Amino acid sequence: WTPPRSPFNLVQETLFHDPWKLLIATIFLNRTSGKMAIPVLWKFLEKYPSAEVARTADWRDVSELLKPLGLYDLRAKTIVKFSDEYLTKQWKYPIELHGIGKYGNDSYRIFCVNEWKQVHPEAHKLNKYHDWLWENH
DNA sequence: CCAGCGGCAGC
DNA sequence: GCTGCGCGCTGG
Repeated sequence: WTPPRSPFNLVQETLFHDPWKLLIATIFLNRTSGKMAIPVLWKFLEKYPSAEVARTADWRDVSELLKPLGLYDLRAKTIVKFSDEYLTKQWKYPIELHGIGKYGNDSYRIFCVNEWKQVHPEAHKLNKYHDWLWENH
C-alpha cells in the first residue's frame, strides 16, 4: 500500500513513511491553517527529528517554537506526551495515543495502512482526498 | 479595519 | 454532548 499523490497536496502524502512525523503533522493541523502550520512543522522536525528525541524535549522549549500557531502550550505538552506513549505503549491504531483522535486516526488509516475504504473522515482537506480516492477508483 | 475560522482531552 | 485552548489567514 502506497497512498497516491493528489492534486490537493495534503502534508500526509509526504510523511506516510514515518507514522510519527505524519501524526505530529496532524497535531500541528488541529484548528490551525495549513499555511502557518506546515512551514513551522519543518522547523520542528529539524530541532526534533524523531519520537525518541521529542520524548525527552522540554515542553516549554517546544512551546516557544509553536507561539505563531496558537494552542502552543496545549500542543507542546501534547507533543511531549504522545511521542512518549508512541514508543512506550503497545498500540495498533494511534487513536489509543494521547493527542490523537478521530482526525489523526483517519489520516493513519488512509496513508499508513490499507484501510481508506473503511474510513469516513470529517476534516476538510481529508474528505477531498478520500472522495478523490473512491472517484479515481 | 475587522470578525470568522483553520482538534483534542478531560469532566 | 461541552468547554478551554490561541495564533494568524482570509476576505469583505
